[PDB]
Amino acid sequence: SLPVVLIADKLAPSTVAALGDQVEVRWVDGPDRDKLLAAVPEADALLVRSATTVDAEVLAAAPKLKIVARAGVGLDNVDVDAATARGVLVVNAPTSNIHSAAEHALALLLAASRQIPAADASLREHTWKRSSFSGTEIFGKTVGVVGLGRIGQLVAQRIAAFGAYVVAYDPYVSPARAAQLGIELLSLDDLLARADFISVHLPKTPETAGLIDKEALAKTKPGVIIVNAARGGLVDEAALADAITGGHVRAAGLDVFATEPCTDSPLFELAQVVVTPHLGASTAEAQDRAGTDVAESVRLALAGEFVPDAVNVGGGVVNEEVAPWLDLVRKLGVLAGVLSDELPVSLSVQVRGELAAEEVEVLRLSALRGLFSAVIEDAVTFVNAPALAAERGVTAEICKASESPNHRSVVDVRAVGADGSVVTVSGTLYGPQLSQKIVQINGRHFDLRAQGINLIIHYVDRPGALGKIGTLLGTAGVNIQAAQLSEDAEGPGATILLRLDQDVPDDVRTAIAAAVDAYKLEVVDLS
Amino acid sequence: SLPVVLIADKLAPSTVAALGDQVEVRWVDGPDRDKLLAAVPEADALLVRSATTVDAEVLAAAPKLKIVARAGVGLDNVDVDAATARGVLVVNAPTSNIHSAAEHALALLLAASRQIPAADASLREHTWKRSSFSGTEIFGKTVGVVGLGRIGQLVAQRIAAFGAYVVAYDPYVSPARAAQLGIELLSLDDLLARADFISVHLPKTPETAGLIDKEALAKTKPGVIIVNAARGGLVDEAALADAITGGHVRAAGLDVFATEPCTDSPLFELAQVVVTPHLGASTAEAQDRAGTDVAESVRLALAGEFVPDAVNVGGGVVNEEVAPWLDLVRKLGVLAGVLSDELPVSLSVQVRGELAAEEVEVLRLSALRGLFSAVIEDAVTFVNAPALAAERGVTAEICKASESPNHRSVVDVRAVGADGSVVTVSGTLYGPQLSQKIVQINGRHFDLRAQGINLIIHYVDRPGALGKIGTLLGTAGVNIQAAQLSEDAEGPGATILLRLDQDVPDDVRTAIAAAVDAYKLEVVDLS
Amino acid sequence: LALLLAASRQIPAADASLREHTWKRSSFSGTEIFGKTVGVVGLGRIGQLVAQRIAAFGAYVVAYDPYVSPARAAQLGIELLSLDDLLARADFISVHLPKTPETAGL
Amino acid sequence: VTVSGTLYGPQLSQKIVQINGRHFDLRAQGINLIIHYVDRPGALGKIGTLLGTAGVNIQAAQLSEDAEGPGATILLRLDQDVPDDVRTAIAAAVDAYKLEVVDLS
Repeated sequence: SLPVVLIADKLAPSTVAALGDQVEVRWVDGPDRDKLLAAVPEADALLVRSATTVDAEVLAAAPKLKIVARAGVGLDNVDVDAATARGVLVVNAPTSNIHSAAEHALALLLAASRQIPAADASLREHTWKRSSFSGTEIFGKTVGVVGLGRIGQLVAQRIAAFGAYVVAYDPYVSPARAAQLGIELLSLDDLLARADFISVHLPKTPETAGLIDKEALAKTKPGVIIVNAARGGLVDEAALADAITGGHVRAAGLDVFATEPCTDSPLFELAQVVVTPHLGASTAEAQDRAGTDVAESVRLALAGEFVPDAVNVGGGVVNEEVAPWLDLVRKLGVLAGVLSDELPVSLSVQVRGELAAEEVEVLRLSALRGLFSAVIEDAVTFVNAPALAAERGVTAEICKASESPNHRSVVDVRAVGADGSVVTVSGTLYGPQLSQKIVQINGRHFDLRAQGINLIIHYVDRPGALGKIGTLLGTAGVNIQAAQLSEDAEGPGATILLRLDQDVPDDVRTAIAAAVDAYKLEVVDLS
Repeated sequence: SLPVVLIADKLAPSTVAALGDQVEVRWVDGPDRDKLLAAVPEADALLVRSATTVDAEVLAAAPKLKIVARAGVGLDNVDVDAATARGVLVVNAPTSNIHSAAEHALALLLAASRQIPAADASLREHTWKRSSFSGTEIFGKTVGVVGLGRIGQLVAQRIAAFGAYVVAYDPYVSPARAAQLGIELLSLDDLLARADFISVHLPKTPETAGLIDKEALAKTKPGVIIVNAARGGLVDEAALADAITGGHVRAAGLDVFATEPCTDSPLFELAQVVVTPHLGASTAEAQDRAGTDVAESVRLALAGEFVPDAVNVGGGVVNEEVAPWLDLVRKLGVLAGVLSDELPVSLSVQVRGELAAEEVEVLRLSALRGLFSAVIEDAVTFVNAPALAAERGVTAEICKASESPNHRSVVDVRAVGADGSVVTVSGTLYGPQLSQKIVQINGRHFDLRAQGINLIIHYVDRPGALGKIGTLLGTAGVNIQAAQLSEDAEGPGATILLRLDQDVPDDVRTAIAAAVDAYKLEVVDLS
Repeated sequence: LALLLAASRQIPAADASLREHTWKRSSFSGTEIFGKTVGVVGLGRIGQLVAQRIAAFGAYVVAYDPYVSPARAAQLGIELLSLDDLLARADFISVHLPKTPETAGL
Repeated sequence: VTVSGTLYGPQLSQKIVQINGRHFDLRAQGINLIIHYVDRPGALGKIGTLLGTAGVNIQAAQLSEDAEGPGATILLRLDQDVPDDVRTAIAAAVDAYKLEVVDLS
């Protein structure tokens, strides 16, 4: 009895030939709800593009669904939580648009530097205004790449062949990886100061949103050309218009908008700003690749094989014993990354005690997901480790030990720095509810909920420090839910971790740092 | 017509079952020269242990030989040069003895700490001298591992479960790799000062020979127990005896001797020194593994597949266009390693110009072989990259570019540091003789033979520096064959590289460093 | 552990042959521990410590001690067995004071 | 006498790359001292010492050994000219077959 693969959006049979001859492939008009709901009961797999919405209704109606595959990068049209909730593997095609997007960033940079649209318009109005235009030459210039994921990397490679010097800002690429690319890693401030061109290649996360605001725009070089074909809003639209109009930034190119569909932007009134309706992946080659990618993911998944491009966890993929640990270990990765001075070159995950008897490779992926959350979009839960290692230069391993010193099971995440220094964070689960607990940081033991807004301070001025901190926080109106503090075993230092009911305003953070003479002050949300 | 695999030493059919049913396996008495020479003409592969000598005579007599496989680690009984000379792949079983050797190091450490042989002897002489003995407890002690290759790593893992703290000396393991192992990397001087136990796990290279001499022995902790089951002579035998007799080192264990067979060592007159006749790999399990390893290498090799455990280059393995580049690129790796402040985390090999059209992956291996020469034994030419990466923490990649700026072909080796700093060295070949030339170091261009003893100096005091250096060298009687020197483009520094006809005595090196205020002074042999 | 290794690699005999200035290398053949199954008879504290040191050699550990905490045993990496099953499966055996002294047998 | 040059890189920098079968890569600019002499221990030392003693700074230098012979050949780019008497002393100090100074601006 051949497995049924239901295609609910416009993917050609040829596009999806990677599926074997071992499946029955059917098509449905996905956007038509009645049709979809009638066709899906029999489906073992469902492929979709962007037009079909794979909500809970669809899922409830598909009792033998094993995979939802989105032929694209976004997951807006799929409820991944509901799919995980029902043991359905969700997959996308995460690298299918990279060349088309890189090429479009370059397209936009050149189109802005040489005013292609306006010039084309003048000739289109049957006049010859050659004398009016003045372009900007790329050769010899410095180009700032803000975000060095896959696409930012391709843009740097292409722009470098124009004879431009490439610098980048990305706290999430190792220095050795950047050096292998022949790219100079910079603070954002230094990139701003130095760059004649800026191309943004960040994901949208609240760490990222409106990164380049007016404050940032004012630090750039006069004459900068700035391109964003990444995510709407990374560059503050109104601040750009201001800077464009004022003359300070010569030109810009945008493919994405704070909200789209966008038809009313003031930027649309500015000639020196080239704009395209989110076309970065609007390419036959990218749409075909999205399809052949996802056709292979669906093959592997039906072959009981391992699915690299998986986005979540669904099925036998993970035991009931292990499953609750995924989220805890993700939080340990977040924590180890925050407590680290810079990006670790690797994570060692040690699994000890009873849990060590389980199959726990997924825990290695959780740690990495946590470490990299600032550059990962929420829907995704799994990330491709080999790709992460090759793209960003960071690896993870798992080690097991039969014995856990205190709790019946503990997981330790060791974040190791290029200089051989190590940051260690541990958690357990226990109890009828399996509450997640952080139980160690760097040789100090305690028992704190792995949840909420946590403030962590390493500091040097000790006496009355508890009072100073709690008094500043409480004057700011901030509740302190739980706390852990200890004076360092060796040295003048001390450390404290507090769970708060809200974030800490910057001025008050500055006040606290000043009050106890902090060398490290961080606020991390563990929810 | 089934391929013939000739076994010339004592390997059982079962040991070699990894060979398919697609081969004819025959046996011969290898040590019997007449038999061997009569049997080998028909052989496609030859497996050997240690008793058969595979010299040029054997090779000349075996016209269709494709592989010589040594079931073991050593290659003393095989002329690898002659085999390469005739296009014969040589293979060993490089990891077959690691567990037996680690276990034997531990065996020797315990046997020495608790005086097992002497005690066993007293009971063997039918007396009870319990009151006479006094052992040393490992728990809580610091153990110094000198050399952190595979075996030193296993010893550290086993000794750590005894509750010992582990430190190591190895300039050829990254700090991040050591930190992943939970091992503290130390200067040799600091290891000496700190260690209650010392286990040596170096290869024999002239970088290594007699490493632990009297000077070193005198820096150790009073009461040290020292074990060498690595290579004869790493610990100076007479200096040990002195230190043992004098009482400063309490006990030692040795499995290997400056020259063996060894029957007359003074150490044999010392009870507090446990000795074994090179037994580290004398185990059925290790001999069986050596065989099953090598049986698989021979399978892969006959299957036209890739042979990880290859020791040299033989056959189609490498084009005639590429072949001469192997040795040059090895020398670039040596050079990039010497010019580096510490071990690079990776090597980027850039191949540019005409050579870029060739298949050049082997060049990546050459670079690594060069970088690691101080811990690689001469016979080996190829090393296993994946194993090197996992064991020591260093990787290599190849990049091609159509264009070479000046020479028709150039290879650049970029040694990248964990901090993102980069050392670059380039060479070409050209001419009827294809002479090997070093043509660039860190953005400075020149044309110097890649051969002989080269002295390299980075220094800060510039005027008359050429005179100072050449005068010191020539007063020492040292001829200067060739030279390259330039004042840094930016900064107070300058650099010079000289080819000399001999090494530079330490005092004179000290004098030169002092004379020009050097910050880096190195002497490397590129022959 | 010292004795187990000395018996495995015939250390005392090997050392003696050198002391009488002979090179008897070809006379010796040891037993590798890695991957082997080690039986611990009795799990008083010293036995437990032995199990742990042994496991680091990559050996599987089984033990006989019907009064030890099963949970402690599993934390030590130990598979608990009847003595019959231990004798059947063991490549190495180390005998130890049991958890319940001294009704240990022979 | 044979002299060879090439141009390469983004600036197209002019390089002297050969004199009489010996290879170099030196900018075709400034004052350059060329010496062909008898390699003895001490020889490069004496050249350097005399130049330094005279206050003549060396910007770059490259020496190569002859393919077959007692000789060696060096090119030094200098920050100023070398007085006659100093050229003579240099020549004597090393039994030079040839010693010349050329402005390559």
